[PDB]
Amino acid sequence: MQDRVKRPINAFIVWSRDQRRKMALENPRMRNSEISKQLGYQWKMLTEAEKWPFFQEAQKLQAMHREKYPNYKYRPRRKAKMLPK
DNA sequence: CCTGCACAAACACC
DNA sequence: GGTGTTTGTGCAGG
Repeated sequence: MQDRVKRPINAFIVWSRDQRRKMALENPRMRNSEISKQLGYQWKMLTEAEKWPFFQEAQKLQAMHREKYPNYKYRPRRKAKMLPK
């Protein structure tokens, strides 16, 4: 059995996992797809100083993830792309 | 140096 | 279970 490692989540999911639950408790009738749209709208309204703390914590998650797999590399699946010249 | 694609998680509805 | 939705981060190509 092989255990695959998942990439660290950025400052938006960290913020959205906590903010998503609150929006579901206060808006139990709102669907996640509509909440996602409202969260993106509210997140773009946050100031750099307000987002800084969320940037610092996500970076800690990235370092803690790095401490678990310091030699990890992000390797995305690119689409068969061959451009003629 | 600049631009574009891939990939992460959570919940309601059928 | 699969679908539909969001932003941030990293790597590849020209």
